[PDB]
Amino acid sequence: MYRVAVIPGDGIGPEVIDGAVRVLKAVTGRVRFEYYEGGVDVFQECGSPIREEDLEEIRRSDAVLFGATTTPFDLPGYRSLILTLRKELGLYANLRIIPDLRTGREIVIVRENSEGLYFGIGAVVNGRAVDVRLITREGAERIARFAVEQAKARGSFITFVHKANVLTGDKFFRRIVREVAGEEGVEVRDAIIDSFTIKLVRNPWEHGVILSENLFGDILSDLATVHAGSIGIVPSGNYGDGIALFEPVHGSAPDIAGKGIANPIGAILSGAMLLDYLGLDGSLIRAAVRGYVVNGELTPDMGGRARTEDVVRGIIGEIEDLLSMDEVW
Amino acid sequence: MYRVAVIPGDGIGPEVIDGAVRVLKAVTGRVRFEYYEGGVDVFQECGSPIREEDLEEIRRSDAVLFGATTTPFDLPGYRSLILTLRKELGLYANLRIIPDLRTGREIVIVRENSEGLYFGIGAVVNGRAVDVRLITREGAERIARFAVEQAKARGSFITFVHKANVLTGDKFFRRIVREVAGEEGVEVRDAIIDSFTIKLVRNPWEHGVILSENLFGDILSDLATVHAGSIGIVPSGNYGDGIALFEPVHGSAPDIAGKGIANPIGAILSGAMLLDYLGLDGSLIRAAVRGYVVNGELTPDMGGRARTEDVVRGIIGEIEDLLSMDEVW
Ligand SMILES: CC(C)[C@H](C(=O)O)[C@@H](O)C(=O)O
Ligand SMILES: CC(C)[C@H](C(=O)O)[C@@H](O)C(=O)O
Ligand SMILES: [Mn+2]
Ligand SMILES: [Mn+2]
Repeated sequence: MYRVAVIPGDGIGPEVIDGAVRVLKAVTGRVRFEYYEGGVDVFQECGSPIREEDLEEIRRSDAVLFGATTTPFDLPGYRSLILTLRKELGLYANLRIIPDLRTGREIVIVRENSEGLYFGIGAVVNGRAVDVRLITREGAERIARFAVEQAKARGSFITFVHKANVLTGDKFFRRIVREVAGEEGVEVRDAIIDSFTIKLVRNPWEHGVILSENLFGDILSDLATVHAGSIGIVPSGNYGDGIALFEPVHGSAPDIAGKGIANPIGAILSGAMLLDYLGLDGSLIRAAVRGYVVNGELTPDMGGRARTEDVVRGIIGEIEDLLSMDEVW
Repeated sequence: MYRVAVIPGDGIGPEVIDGAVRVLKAVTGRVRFEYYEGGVDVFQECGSPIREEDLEEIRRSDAVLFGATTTPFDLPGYRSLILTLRKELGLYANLRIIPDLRTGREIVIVRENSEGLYFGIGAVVNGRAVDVRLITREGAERIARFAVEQAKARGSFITFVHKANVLTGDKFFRRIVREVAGEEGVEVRDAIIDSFTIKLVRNPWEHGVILSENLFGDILSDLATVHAGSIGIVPSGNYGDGIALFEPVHGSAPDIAGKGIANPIGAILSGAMLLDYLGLDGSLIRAAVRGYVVNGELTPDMGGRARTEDVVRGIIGEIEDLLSMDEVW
């Protein structure tokens, strides 16, 4: 059996993760689920958003499934759970795939996930505050290589988005992405971060494998969800050299917490990416979702009257009708 | 007479500036125009994109009117003309106003223009490159004050866009904007930079006076031009304590250089903001533009068959019919 750590978190996190796990429990029985708490409640007990001993289990699990976590702005001392996990598990590649769920079309973003303006060097002294945007050869190379493999796997190219006209680190980053992509025969198109926002809303689907620094990727990936109906359909994988974590891009949405209306598709499809990463069958979850979308009613954030549970039951439905036959058929 | 330095630059810069100056020459004769060269040609002669002696004139002029400038990525040693001028003239406030030119509606952005990731501290050493995002008390305060005056003047509020969940400097910046806006009774709404891209495309007009760090402002302001028809209608002012510079947000577009199709409205309306700054009548240029838009044919970038000259002649037209009467009437 494969060993998967599950971190529902809070707000709507438990809701959409209930959905994604049930869907996973319906395409395979080769996965054992271990649940851990995390977020403010755990901070207030222990001074950390995750317990040291739990973190020790989690780093030895085969993969991680993560919901969402509320990070209150006005709580001093508190590190975001997800940033902690990203750093603790060496997760340097954030892959966000924004689907138009009528057509087959995708926006594919590779967000560097370990450095940039997230590297953690910051300070205030005497009315002068700084944050240090760090790009390292090793950081550049390995996210470049990750990106070329997503290009190749798709017979595509890389759009490297940057501000190398202003940022020394983006000049450096650019050399290295061109070097690795050349060494491997992949085309790299330049894009500048400000004008690329325009290209990204007007012309969504012509950009290949988009690659950028950590914070730029953060920004572009939220923006790209204008093209799916809602940020709530969009999944991600955070990959490192020995483990990966999967979470929906959406947040913990405590407004609609417990109202039973949250969109589980982001979590579900993030479950798909987790099966892929384990060498199991994510395609089934994807196909099950495309099929349910055709006629199925959606959640309010997408515009329908449907409850979370109707979407979940409906997709399991389509899955059951796929496992009813062999891989062939 | 008022003394205005003019820097057409290159590509379509001369074209759209010809238009904006003629329009200015048609609403007032109280302004003398002095022309200076700038950009790569001047770099190659002198090693600078602007001559020292010309810069000395320009810093003593009453205001600056600037077109656009090509900054080739593959030319070593070259500082962008506009970044140079921004820094040399102490221009710390970048105000970009994106109009929907049917309705009266505007997106109003105050981009901090002297620090942030533009402050200029960057280096590469041993496969480690950095850029330092600097926020200073003095930088925060004065862009905060500039922003409250745009709020008050409109009976509005500030939306402060940031990533203070990750960036120490944005935490600092936030304190200071809240302090000055409170001290002056202006509401400040928080917005986070990634989710604000979504709000900015779906819900453009409900954000008041948007304020952010330098690079965030760069990014948001290009994005906000999806709501005007084209980046080519959008003007800006770069303001400092003793001088200001006005330029269209668009770039030098060397593709359509000399084809006679470039949209002059961004430059023209930037001329409007320059008359305002001199205590002359920008409103006339604005009204002249709203009137010409109703039925007038536009340039290809907006979708019409019209040439640059037809737009320019047309707006002068509407201006002439405004100066035909007194201020009253
Ligand atoms: C919550 C925040 C720290 C996180 C990030 O900034 O990466 C989130 O916005 C996301 O995009 O995953
Ligand atoms: C050309 C570039 C240096 C400039 C900037 O980044 O500020 C431009 O993109 C703009 O927005 O004015
Ligand atoms: Mn984000
Ligand atoms: Mn820009």
